[PDB]
Amino acid sequence: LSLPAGGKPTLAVANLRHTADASDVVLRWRVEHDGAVAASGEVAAEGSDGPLRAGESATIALPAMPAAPLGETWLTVEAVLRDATGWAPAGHPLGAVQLDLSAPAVPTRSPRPATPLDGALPVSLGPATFDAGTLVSLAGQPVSGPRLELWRAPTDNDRGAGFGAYGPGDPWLNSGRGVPAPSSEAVWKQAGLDRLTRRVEDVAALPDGIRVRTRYAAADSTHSVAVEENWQLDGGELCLRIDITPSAGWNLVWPRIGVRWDLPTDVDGAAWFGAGPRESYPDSMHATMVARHAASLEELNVPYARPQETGHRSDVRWLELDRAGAPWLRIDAEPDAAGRRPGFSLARHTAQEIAAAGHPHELPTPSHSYLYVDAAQHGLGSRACGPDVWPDFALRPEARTLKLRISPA
Amino acid sequence: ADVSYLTDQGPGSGRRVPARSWLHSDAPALSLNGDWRFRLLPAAPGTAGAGSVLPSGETVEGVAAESYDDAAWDTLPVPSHWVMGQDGKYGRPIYTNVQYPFPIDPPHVPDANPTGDFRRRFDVPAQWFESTTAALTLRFDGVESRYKVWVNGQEIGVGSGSRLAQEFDVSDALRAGSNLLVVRVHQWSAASYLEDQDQWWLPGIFRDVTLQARPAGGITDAWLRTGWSARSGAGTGTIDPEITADATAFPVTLSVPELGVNVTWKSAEEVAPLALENVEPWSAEVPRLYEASVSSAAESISVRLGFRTVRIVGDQFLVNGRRVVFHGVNRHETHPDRGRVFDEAGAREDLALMKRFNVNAIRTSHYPPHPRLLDLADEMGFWVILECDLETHGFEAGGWVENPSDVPAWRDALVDRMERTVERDKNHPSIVMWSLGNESGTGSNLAAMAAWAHARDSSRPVHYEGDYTGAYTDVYSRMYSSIPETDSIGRNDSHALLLGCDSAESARQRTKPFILCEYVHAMGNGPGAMDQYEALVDKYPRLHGGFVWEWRDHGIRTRTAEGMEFFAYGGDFGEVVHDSNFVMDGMVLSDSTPTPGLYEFKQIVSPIRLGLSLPAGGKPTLAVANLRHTADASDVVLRWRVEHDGAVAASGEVAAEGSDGPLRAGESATIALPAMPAAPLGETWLTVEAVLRDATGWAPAGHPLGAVQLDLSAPAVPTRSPRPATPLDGALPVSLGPATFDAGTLVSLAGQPVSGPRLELWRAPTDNDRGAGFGAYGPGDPWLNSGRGVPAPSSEAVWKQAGLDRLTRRVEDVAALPDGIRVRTRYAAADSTHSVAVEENWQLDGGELCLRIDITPSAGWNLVWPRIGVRWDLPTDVDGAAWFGAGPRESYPDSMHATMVARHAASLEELNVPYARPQETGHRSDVRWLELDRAGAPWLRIDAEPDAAGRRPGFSLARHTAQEIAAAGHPHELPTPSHSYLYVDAAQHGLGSRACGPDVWPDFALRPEARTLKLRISPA
Amino acid sequence: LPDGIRVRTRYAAADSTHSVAVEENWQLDGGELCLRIDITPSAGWNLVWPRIGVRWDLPTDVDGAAWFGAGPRESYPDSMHATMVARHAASLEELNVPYARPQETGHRSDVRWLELDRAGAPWLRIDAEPDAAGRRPGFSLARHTAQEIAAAGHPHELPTPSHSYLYVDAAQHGLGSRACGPDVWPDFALRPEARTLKLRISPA
Ligand SMILES: [Cl-]
Ligand SMILES: [Cl-]
Ligand SMILES: [Mg+2]
Ligand code: NA
Ligand code: NA
Repeated sequence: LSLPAGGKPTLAVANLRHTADASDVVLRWRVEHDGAVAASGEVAAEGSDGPLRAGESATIALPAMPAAPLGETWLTVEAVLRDATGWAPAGHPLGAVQLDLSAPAVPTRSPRPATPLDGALPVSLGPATFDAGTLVSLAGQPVSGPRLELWRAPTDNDRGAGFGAYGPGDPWLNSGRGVPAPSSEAVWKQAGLDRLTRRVEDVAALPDGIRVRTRYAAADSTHSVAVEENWQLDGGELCLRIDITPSAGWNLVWPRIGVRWDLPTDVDGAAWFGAGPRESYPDSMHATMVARHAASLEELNVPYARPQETGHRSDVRWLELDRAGAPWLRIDAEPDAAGRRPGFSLARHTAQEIAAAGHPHELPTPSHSYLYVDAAQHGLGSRACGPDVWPDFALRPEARTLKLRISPA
Repeated sequence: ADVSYLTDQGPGSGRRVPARSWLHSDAPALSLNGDWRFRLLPAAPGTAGAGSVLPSGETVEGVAAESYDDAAWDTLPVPSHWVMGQDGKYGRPIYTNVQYPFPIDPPHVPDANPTGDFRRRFDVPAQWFESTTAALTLRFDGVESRYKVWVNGQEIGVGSGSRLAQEFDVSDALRAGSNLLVVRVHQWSAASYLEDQDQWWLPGIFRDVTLQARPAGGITDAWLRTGWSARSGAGTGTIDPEITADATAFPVTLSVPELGVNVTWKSAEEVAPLALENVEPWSAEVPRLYEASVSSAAESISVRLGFRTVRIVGDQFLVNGRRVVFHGVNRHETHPDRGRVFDEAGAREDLALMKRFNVNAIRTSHYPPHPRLLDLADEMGFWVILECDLETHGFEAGGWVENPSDVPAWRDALVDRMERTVERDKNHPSIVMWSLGNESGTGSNLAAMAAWAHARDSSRPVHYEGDYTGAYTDVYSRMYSSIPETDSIGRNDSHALLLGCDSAESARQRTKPFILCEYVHAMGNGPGAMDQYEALVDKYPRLHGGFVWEWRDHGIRTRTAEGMEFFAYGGDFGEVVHDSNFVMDGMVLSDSTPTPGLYEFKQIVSPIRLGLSLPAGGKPTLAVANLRHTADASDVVLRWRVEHDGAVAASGEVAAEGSDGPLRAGESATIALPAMPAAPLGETWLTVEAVLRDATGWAPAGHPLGAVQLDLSAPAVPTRSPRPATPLDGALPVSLGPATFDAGTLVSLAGQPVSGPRLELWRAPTDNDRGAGFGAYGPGDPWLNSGRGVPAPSSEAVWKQAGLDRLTRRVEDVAALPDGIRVRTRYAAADSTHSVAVEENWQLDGGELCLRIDITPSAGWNLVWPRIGVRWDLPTDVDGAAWFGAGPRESYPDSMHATMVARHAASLEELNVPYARPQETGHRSDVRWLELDRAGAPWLRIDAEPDAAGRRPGFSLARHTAQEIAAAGHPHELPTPSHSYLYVDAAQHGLGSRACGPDVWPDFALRPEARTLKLRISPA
Repeated sequence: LPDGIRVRTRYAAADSTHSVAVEENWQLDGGELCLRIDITPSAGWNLVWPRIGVRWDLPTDVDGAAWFGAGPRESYPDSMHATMVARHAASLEELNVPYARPQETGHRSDVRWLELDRAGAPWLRIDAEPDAAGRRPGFSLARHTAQEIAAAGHPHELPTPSHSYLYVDAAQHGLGSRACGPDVWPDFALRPEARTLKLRISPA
């Protein structure tokens, strides 16, 4: 899909089949405004002489689709089978593509950075309650956090060491076999990434807010990550900026950069606008659409035979957490200076507990639900048997900012 | 008395006022500039190693007291540096590049710590104490380094951040009538660790000291954040105002008369964004400003609005929706008499000179300039990278251990520096990037500066070249990356590792816009490669150009013990540690003379790119491309001329037009010029220049932007050389036309005593010839090892080891020819097994004196040669030359773009460039003929024939040998001339930039070869 | 201090991260002036050191010395065989060798005590106590500093003297023959170490 300067949305179609023409296929399109269908239709897959032949390409101009003045406008086109076969229903999708047609972004105006004040800390800020600067509840429910996390429950590929690692050299050298190296899990454990400790440097009032500065580091390590939270009320909304600024020494792939919130166990589902419906990671984004999505815990997370990282939803505009069936908390996320959006995961156990379990049935009975809001996740690759994560999708140490607005749903 | 303030790592102390803009306000104000009472102490009072620094009976901070008697004290101008303009009375400047001039022991500084006490009386109007005034503010725009302030004996506070503004609240200390201000300034402090810029160390109160009376219900700060997007017609402007003021200030009115805006806000809550139709955008090419004011009943602020929007989209740096290519320079305030003290008239002229050489951007290396400079950049049109005052480069050698950038004790200080940088200058449209500082490694504190800037100002990206892995910056910035590495950065099919990065970090840096924050190091004779870097920018959209290091030489005017004036550099002031002439690394000399390297820059970065060709049977065809960011080419005229052996035969003008009127930015066109038939004899050259039709604030009408030539000459007629002759027995000739010989030795030419020719391989080494940072390019494929070369000594080291500066001449034989003479000689250094054979065949051929010189090296020579040429020793009254060839300025194999083939003429002072350290200069290339003059009167002509390969020689004329020049550290150290020396060079080595940057690119490097000169010599 | 003074100083070159801490304890003990100097280098020093000592700046009329220790001529760790322990005396001219190129010369080793004279008249006496390892200091008396000497190509290029300089060295580097031959044999080469000087200073 493309939008030629001055034109209409233009659909390129290539029939990549070996023999069959595209007569069994119909192309269905929809335009959605913030996830809701505003217009839709369907076109036949035709070439220069009837149905698009095996090995033939064509282009089709679709109807004009003016951008909605506010919010986001997305075009999706899906190739589907017209008729049922012995193995699929009529309307079975073969594959899809999207085109962002959104009107120019209206950035939210963030609160000005504020000088800390002497004096008492606020007890409540909108839906948040604090005890001596420690978050204790959000929107009527007990909640702890945010807590920096770098650890993720290692994937099978994070545990692999057959192929070499791509980090240390040009990946095009050595026949693309990488540089002999320990597994990612081995280096992460050796760095103590699974056992970071939190130390409070200082807590201070802001005008209509609170600033908390913390420093995270593993026992027996010289490396650290400073974290600063600025909670501010801005026009009745609770704004939270979190700046994460690592020390200089860090020289390994990081599994993730995010913060964890500890929630009641009855927080059991989420809705979001962003990539979905399933989990996605930097080198695994093709089967995603930007739309409105919703899932319970069991739909969010894949029950892989060995418990590991699962369930990350990328490129999130907003999420809404459901509790005992009903909407409870809304988090809006603003893109950072580089236009990057965070992701989230919702889990019944911490990444440390998951990493410890050999099978799902070996996990303890849950005491919390955990929300991870991730600025970044490492790619997946296939190093259990095959190439490491391709360098473009590999996470190395970096400073990140999360810009959140938190409200009762 | 507590002197812990001297080593404190915090931002400063006392009655500090929150950082805000430098604003043009009508609030009552007065300047405290003038001649203050001053004394210099050798140490900081009250420190452990300063037990008896003060006069008997004076207490550590007694100087502050209103009762203190300073009647006998000298006075010192404020603003100034105490080490400048005083004949050394209070010490001298100290130059270091990277090394700190004190032990690396943070936060401690030496006991020998020049400390200046300043005392000033001044009057404050009684009116300033009326209820119409809410507060009284004392402002320091610049003090090096840390200082403590007392007013009427009360301690007010301590400042840090030498090039950053600091305001203090003196409301409670001042009185109506006469007041006292005392400032104690230390040269060294904990702040000096944060200020290791490559420049002179210059203590003192070097920017303005002022008082302002803050109006009750005034506006403390405003930020009129502007934006622009394209429409039909002019386009749409936006203002997103931020007003910092008390509730009593409202109503506040924003007025922009030209745009018809007059908006009154009745409370803080009404202050809101506005969109304005028919707004012309601001850019460096077209710096359109709109006058505006923001006022309450009590105070009016005048702003000039430039509407422009900066956006990064993937790897593109856009302003107003179009990619910006930076043709910039690194600049800081510099003056041989005044140091870093600002002078508006001088600054305007400086920026005008930049514009005349096609500079469109300035990086403020490596701290904010005087705030007034930014008004000039807004008005004259430069893209600006405004850089915070931070450089900890000296921590590198010890592996960055204790680097303030990653030490928590310094964090508050570093973030405060960024806050003061951003707040002062946030209103200026010329600023399109904030920079965190320079060469300070990496660390959590640098990332915290970036996080603060991002939180405060989303309108401008964050630049910092020490962020090699791209952990917290929005652009990828490098300094002196080679051509191979820069190519690797710009291209989309390379996963090669970049400096300091693993493969993932290298990939992420390639996702951002790229700039060279420093490149083509301009020190001495050079740089080469500017064309190679520009060709990468042409080729790869990710590459956005760069900033030359640097604009000006920083020479300090001083006198020898005998009273001879000169520009001093590092070490000339008796420094213990110093970095010599590395402070002399500008495109412009200390007296403001543009060097040949600046003319080369100008041509290469011309906004109107010209090409010439002659299609078979067609007419001369001119290709024209408008490479500008926004402006069409209506201001430009294309002037052509054809010259027959240098003399104009025909000329004309052509408009730069595209498909629809004037050639638009980004548009290309071709135009057939008139037919220009070749002269049947001699050479015919077409020159086309792009010139400004009309005058600007900074240039006259007809100011050239760039040029191109095309050779249209008739096929060459090769001259008939005398047949090689067999030598005869018997008497040598004495007289061969204009030459006279004594027993085969030349003694005169055309009535004047002359010696020669003498083979010469030595040249007086350029600063680049003396560099050894990057490796040399000879021993390997230059595209390997990221273009970093092979580690190796400097060219000068290998030349001296080989004895190239001390070749000896041995005559093998001398023989008569029929109407001539043959001389065979052999050249070699003492203790060397290598040699060069030289044969001279002088022959009269139809009454013309022909000289063929064949230079045939032995086999074992394995190093670069500086030159291959012959030297002639002439009378000192030989003092000018005319030639037909490349000119009018010196040129070298990797620096030929700003030359034209034509007839040129120059005296000795015009021929040779007075570089701060004497070195190779003055070579004129591609010479057809040269004529030497004796005080304007033509004396000797030499015609040169091209060799078998079509190569033409060049020449230089000098007052001293290459050997004497090489031995002199400054021009004034050269002896009184006893000869003029003509060097006729078959070859010269290229320039490169190895003093800091790549070696000479291999295509332009001189390696041992045999060469022939074919000359005809006649009286002129 | 009770009947004394303690001075703590730190020595380091510009642009260096290394340093040497020095503590002086001056204490009157039974009418005698005792001075203990403890020299304690930082960790990273990784090169041979020329000497470890202290310099005193004196009037130019201090122009001779008597001592009890090794003599009568200069001696260094790898050049001790022609010394005898005895009472010796020398003028400046007899103390220092005029080598064609001015360099280190004049070090007297294994000193129990030294007396400085002004025109033959004894002025100052310094007694040195052996350190914990039994090591004794040495001394040199010079008309110029080691820096000034290093800078001069010939004796006649030195400036008119403005002081006499006494160096009391805990250690000197050996001599070897590296201008053409083996380096100093390791047994005699000086590497960074902490040293103490224990002195008693009196009028002679
Ligand atoms: Cl913890
Ligand atoms: Cl000779
Ligand atoms: Mg130059
Ligand atoms: Na410096
Ligand atoms: Na420099």
